[PDB]
Amino acid sequence: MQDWATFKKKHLTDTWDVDCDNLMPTSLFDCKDKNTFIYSLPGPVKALCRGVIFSADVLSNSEFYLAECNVKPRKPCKYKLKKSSNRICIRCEHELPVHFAGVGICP
Repeated sequence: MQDWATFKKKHLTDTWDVDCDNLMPTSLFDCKDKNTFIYSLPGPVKALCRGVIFSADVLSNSEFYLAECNVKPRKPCKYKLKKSSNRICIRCEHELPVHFAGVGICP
């Protein structure tokens, strides 16, 4: 369903501060409930998946900065930026984590 390019705009970012109020109303976000970005390059991040071929859940070993966006309640598609430091659990296949399993721990 999703690919590495989707996870790129979904969890990969090239800046700590992201523009969520402008991307949320697009066709990629379609006004989602919340998102979680990471401050790092796709070379070393995807390098972790370098070897995975089938779908599997992996948790990042290195902690990076995370710029997430939560849609405030009782508001017409309004995002709020939140910065933090932690690892992420993702489903990787074909050496590309396309889905987000969770953060810190994986249920």
